[PDB]
Amino acid sequence: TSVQTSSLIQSLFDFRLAALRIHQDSTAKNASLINALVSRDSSRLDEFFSSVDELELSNAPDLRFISSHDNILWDDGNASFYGIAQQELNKLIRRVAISGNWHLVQTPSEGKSVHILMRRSSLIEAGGQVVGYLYVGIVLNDNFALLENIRSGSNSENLVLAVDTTPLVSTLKGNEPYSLDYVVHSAKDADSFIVGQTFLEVESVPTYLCVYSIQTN
Repeated sequence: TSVQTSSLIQSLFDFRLAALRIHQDSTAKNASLINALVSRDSSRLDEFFSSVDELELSNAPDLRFISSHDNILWDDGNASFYGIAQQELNKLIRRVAISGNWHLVQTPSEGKSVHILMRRSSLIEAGGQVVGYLYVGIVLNDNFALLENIRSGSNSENLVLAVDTTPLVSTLKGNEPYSLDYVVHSAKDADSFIVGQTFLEVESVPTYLCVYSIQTN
């Protein structure tokens, strides 16, 4: 049923965000991180995160960077691969004002605007305090792994993650009877290929992220 797959899709989505939050908040309390940081040895923080992912590459964020006010002490350097300019990253610092909550934000890239789910976690020190903030983000554009993981987890035929009429990522192979174009401009829960619509909530808050789910009669 509509609301039932929609419900499942949302939980699968929540599941991925929960995994990142948990690891984020846990790493935010790792002395190693805190001291590697305080040393302001920008370049030392590098092996550290490499170690964190070394053991969990699967659940790693697409981008990480540490802030201290409008300053950026460190950046894993992935923002660049996404065409995100170091300066836009600074603007995100402000955007994601509070901690403990995921933020759906969009940034200009070397092309279309990139949609990102970001979250901030305070970096406190051994019994002193805030030495900075760790920001982690998930880039939605072309994030095939994220969408496919939801498709399989929900045993859906195909999924399309979009913003309005513009697709961010799709699981369609291309050999389907229906095209991406049809799926995005389709009318919800109506045919040979029933297309459900699910607007994802982030932190129980409504968003414009729409997941189109396709199922054949």
